[PDB]
Amino acid sequence: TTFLIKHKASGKFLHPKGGSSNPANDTNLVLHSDIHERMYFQFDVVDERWGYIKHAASGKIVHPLGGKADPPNETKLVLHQDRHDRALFAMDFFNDNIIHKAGKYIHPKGGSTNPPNETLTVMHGDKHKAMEFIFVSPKDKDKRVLVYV
Amino acid sequence: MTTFLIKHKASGKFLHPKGGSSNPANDTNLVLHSDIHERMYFQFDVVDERWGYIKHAASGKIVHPLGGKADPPNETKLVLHQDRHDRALFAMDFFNDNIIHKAGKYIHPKGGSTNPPNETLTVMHGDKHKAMEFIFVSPKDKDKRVLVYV
Amino acid sequence: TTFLIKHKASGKFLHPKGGSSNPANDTNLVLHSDIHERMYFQFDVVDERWGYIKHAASGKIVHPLGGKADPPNETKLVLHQDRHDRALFAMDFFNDNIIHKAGKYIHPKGGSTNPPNETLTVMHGDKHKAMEFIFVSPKDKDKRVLVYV
Amino acid sequence: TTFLIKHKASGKFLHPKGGSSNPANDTNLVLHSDIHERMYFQFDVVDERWGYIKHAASGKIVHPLGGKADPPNETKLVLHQDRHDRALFAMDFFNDNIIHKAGKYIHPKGGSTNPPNETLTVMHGDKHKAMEFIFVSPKDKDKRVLVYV
Ligand SMILES: OC[C@H]1O[C@@H](O[C@@H]2[C@@H](CO)O[C@](O)(CO)[C@H]2O)[C@H](O)[C@@H](O)[C@H]1O
Ligand SMILES: OC[C@H]1O[C@@H](O[C@@H]2[C@@H](CO)O[C@](O)(CO)[C@H]2O)[C@H](O)[C@@H](O)[C@H]1O
Ligand SMILES: OC[C@H]1O[C@@H](O[C@@H]2[C@@H](CO)O[C@](O)(CO)[C@H]2O)[C@H](O)[C@@H](O)[C@H]1O
Ligand SMILES: OC[C@H]1O[C@@H](O[C@@H]2[C@@H](CO)O[C@](O)(CO)[C@H]2O)[C@H](O)[C@@H](O)[C@H]1O
Ligand SMILES: OC[C@H]1O[C@@H](O[C@@H]2[C@@H](CO)O[C@](O)(CO)[C@H]2O)[C@H](O)[C@@H](O)[C@H]1O
Ligand SMILES: OC[C@H]1O[C@@H](O[C@@H]2[C@@H](CO)O[C@](O)(CO)[C@H]2O)[C@H](O)[C@@H](O)[C@H]1O
Ligand SMILES: OC[C@H]1O[C@@H](O[C@@H]2[C@@H](CO)O[C@](O)(CO)[C@H]2O)[C@H](O)[C@@H](O)[C@H]1O
Ligand SMILES: OC[C@H]1O[C@@H](O[C@@H]2[C@@H](CO)O[C@](O)(CO)[C@H]2O)[C@H](O)[C@@H](O)[C@H]1O
Ligand SMILES: OC[C@H]1O[C@@H](O[C@@H]2[C@@H](CO)O[C@](O)(CO)[C@H]2O)[C@H](O)[C@@H](O)[C@H]1O
Ligand SMILES: OC[C@H]1O[C@@H](O[C@@H]2[C@@H](CO)O[C@](O)(CO)[C@H]2O)[C@H](O)[C@@H](O)[C@H]1O
Ligand SMILES: OC[C@H]1O[C@@H](O[C@@H]2[C@@H](CO)O[C@](O)(CO)[C@H]2O)[C@H](O)[C@@H](O)[C@H]1O
Ligand SMILES: OC[C@H]1O[C@@H](O[C@@H]2[C@@H](CO)O[C@](O)(CO)[C@H]2O)[C@H](O)[C@@H](O)[C@H]1O
Ligand SMILES: OC[C@H]1O[C@@H](O[C@@H]2[C@@H](CO)O[C@](O)(CO)[C@H]2O)[C@H](O)[C@@H](O)[C@H]1O
Ligand SMILES: OC[C@H]1O[C@@H](O[C@@H]2[C@@H](CO)O[C@](O)(CO)[C@H]2O)[C@H](O)[C@@H](O)[C@H]1O
Ligand SMILES: OC[C@H]1O[C@@H](O[C@@H]2[C@@H](CO)O[C@](O)(CO)[C@H]2O)[C@H](O)[C@@H](O)[C@H]1O
Ligand SMILES: OC[C@H]1O[C@@H](O[C@@H]2[C@@H](CO)O[C@](O)(CO)[C@H]2O)[C@H](O)[C@@H](O)[C@H]1O
Ligand code: NI
Repeated sequence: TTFLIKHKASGKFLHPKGGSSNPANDTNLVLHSDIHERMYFQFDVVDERWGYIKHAASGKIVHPLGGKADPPNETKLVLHQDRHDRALFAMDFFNDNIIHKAGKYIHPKGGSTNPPNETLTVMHGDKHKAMEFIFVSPKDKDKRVLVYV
Repeated sequence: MTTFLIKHKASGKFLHPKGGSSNPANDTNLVLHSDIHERMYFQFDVVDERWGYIKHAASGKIVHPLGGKADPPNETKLVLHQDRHDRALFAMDFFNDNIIHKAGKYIHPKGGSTNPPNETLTVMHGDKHKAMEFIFVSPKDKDKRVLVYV
Repeated sequence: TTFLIKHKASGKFLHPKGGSSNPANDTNLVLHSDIHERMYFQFDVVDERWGYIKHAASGKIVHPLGGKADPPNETKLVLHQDRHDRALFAMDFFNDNIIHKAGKYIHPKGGSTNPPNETLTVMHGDKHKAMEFIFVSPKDKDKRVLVYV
Repeated sequence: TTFLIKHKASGKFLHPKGGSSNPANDTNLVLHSDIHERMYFQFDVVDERWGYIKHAASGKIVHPLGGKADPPNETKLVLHQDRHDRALFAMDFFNDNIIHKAGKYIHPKGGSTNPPNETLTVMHGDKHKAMEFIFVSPKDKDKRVLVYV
């Protein structure tokens, strides 16, 4: 059920800022190269492709900060306990991205294919190699795993 | 695994075994037909992340390019066959709305029409366009997309 | 200045139906494998990429039948003497297609990559291998030529 | 025949570094917001879509530094007097980019959609909004002009 969200170009992973097992609400999601249980994710299916990206350790899920239905470019991604249909994402493992219900994608802030550790993540409509993500085994960061099962 | 219909997106016709038998013979052609019934239900058996077997639910037989070659050429017919091996691996791309073979070609209606008539055969072809799009829907509601990977 | 409009997948060319030096107004544009002076074309630049696709022998130009600004899918292509901005096209020699001012493309009617002789042409929004065209020398149908100079 | 090479996302233009009427061989090509006669370009057609990107004031043309047929990502763009088929580019005014004979594109170094003045340019194969260019009138930087005539 658990997987790592790996920035495709850099090999860094999605983390709660601070890497806590229980991040506070509205904790920013960053990219970091470390692997540990506090950066594992799960995907709770809600409606076919749509569901919640769940931080495994805490159970909080990925939100655009503020929870708007149509967040603008550069809206920061955070973890928050609330469940609602503005926190709906799809894990596009064919095109290798993470898309929000309103159509923008998870990006590293600043759009780099080699973002340093602690780089924030934001929503943005653009499509390029720096917004690509693959979903891999916690025991083997190079083995893709099916997030939907 | 979830049961679903394979619906040609532009026309609304569905993937069927030729003749619509509950136990198609090996190498029975896969065709498009407008009817819905239990003998055109499919399932998807995951083998390796995105890759798996497109399984005819009534018979247990799975989708093959005729002849089972690793890299089948354009116009290779799709058929049902009991054998399981890695040349019968497909992925159900429900984001781009197609069915892609392990070697990179897609399931097409033979002739590539967006309105193929009943009994039109299906073939492998590398082209991507409107006429090779498929969506995966509920046997109870042909307009409701369902998740085939669980 | 003169070039052939070659259906990229089949090698057939754009012709006035009947192959006449002076096609009547609203004569259909068809695909035919023959080469001769009555299927030569020119391009009259009007505004950067936009211009008139001119039948060389007659001076008539390519119109969507009826001259509408936003012709629907399957609108037939014809030759007509009139000049106006609803007959504006662009010769996209990078993506290999012919695009109308309102954004649809010249297609073989029926969308075949191997259309028979006398197949009509129509406007259609779809993009695929059967709507591709390249622009070649009247003396060598495999030598691309610049239509904008 | 003369035009400005405008970075589409930022509005900055291609310049010879230092802005000289006679840049020395292997002078870097940079982006800068100024307009003046020493950043005007022309395009000398050689083979259909392929030609030389000519600095109007000096007559030198755009090269990948070193003039190799298949330059790698991050090869700097410069001006050089020599004319040969490794300095062949095409001005894709449909997809809005500048492509080299071997298939890579002119990029701002660093791939920003808002590169600051003096940012160098390099070859890179990636396609995204930061490598888009449009070609405009020296008298009106928003009016696209046909570079091929
Ligand atoms: O931001 C994610 C990263 O957080 C690190 O944890 C921080 C340590 C450094 O280890 O110092 C603190 O700031 C205060 O205790 C931690 O929050 C993790 O070590 C990284 O693995 C990573 O998760
Ligand atoms: O950050 C994700 C969370 O955003 C909340 O929205 C904020 C509310 C608190 O409700 O106060 C604001 O800061 C100003 O209106 C909101 O942006 C949502 O209520 C949460 O459900 C969650 O999406
Ligand atoms: O293949 C079409 C698919 O469109 C999805 O919805 C799109 C959203 C994502 O929520 O972004 C857009 O592109 C712009 O609003 C939507 O069209 C559907 O959820 C899928 O079921 C599917 O129809
Ligand atoms: O934050 C995500 C976005 O980052 C952009 O990259 C910034 C460029 C704009 O190209 O200018 C900077 O601010 C400094 O170079 C970049 O950090 C991307 O262009 C967007 O596509 C998007 O990823
Ligand atoms: O090819 C798929 C279709 O097969 C039909 O079954 C054929 C009937 C028509 O009912 O006549 C035969 O050719 C001889 O019995 C059948 O094989 C199904 O009725 C359709 O639902 C469809 O499955
Ligand atoms: O059509 C799918 C099946 O094709 C078989 O391959 C055929 C063999 C039988 O082995 O006889 C031929 O017709 C001539 O070599 C093959 O095309 C596969 O063995 C099956 O596993 C299956 O893929
Ligand atoms: O896009 C990356 C993915 O590529 C898949 O392999 C592709 C095969 C499908 O097996 O079709 C090609 O396009 C033709 O070569 C392959 O690139 C992988 O199975 C995926 O894991 C993934 O890496
Ligand atoms: O069989 C699938 C393929 O069908 C092609 O369509 C045929 C065209 C060629 O375009 O000529 C015909 O034979 C008669 O018009 C078509 O049936 C598609 O071009 C291919 O993309 C593919 O779908
Ligand atoms: O439709 C374009 C084609 O028209 C042919 O001309 C017709 C001849 C056949 O030669 O018989 C007519 O229908 C009556 O005279 C002609 O209009 C051309 O020969 C072809 O080259 C082609 O242009
Ligand atoms: O077919 C191209 C031509 O279409 C004409 O439009 C037709 C008018 C004539 O004005 O009468 C109709 O048949 C019915 O309204 C029109 O479709 C244009 O006037 C021509 O300029 C030309 O575009
Ligand atoms: O890529 C931008 C270009 O768009 C052209 O306008 C497009 C028309 C053609 O007029 O077809 C559309 O796609 C329909 O919406 C237009 O966006 C401009 O003529 C070009 O100058 C250029 O801006
Ligand atoms: O007329 C141009 C259009 O032709 C379509 O092709 C027709 C298909 C629909 O797919 O059904 C037929 O009528 C018979 O097979 C085809 O002639 C294309 O799909 C369109 O893209 C367009 O080219
Ligand atoms: O690099 C392109 C820019 O060059 C500037 O010229 C430099 C001036 C600043 O005016 O100071 C120097 O570094 C030393 O003389 C110049 O090389 C141009 O003024 C800009 O218009 C621009 O071309
Ligand atoms: O920078 C563009 C120029 O590159 C030259 O190639 C360099 C020669 C100088 O002739 O010496 C080197 O530095 C060592 O091999 C070359 O990289 C070309 O000769 C010029 O034609 C021009 O392309
Ligand atoms: O439509 C295909 C075109 O290919 C061009 O050449 C391509 C070059 C750019 O020169 O980069 C590639 O993509 C890989 O090297 C080439 O295929 C031709 O110049 C065009 O005439 C045209 O054939
Ligand atoms: O030099 C042109 C290339 O710039 C890349 O951007 C660099 C990113 C990686 O995206 O890491 C940096 O070095 C610092 O953030 C960027 O300058 C682009 O990704 C390439 O597409 C290309 O444009
Ligand atoms: Ni794939």
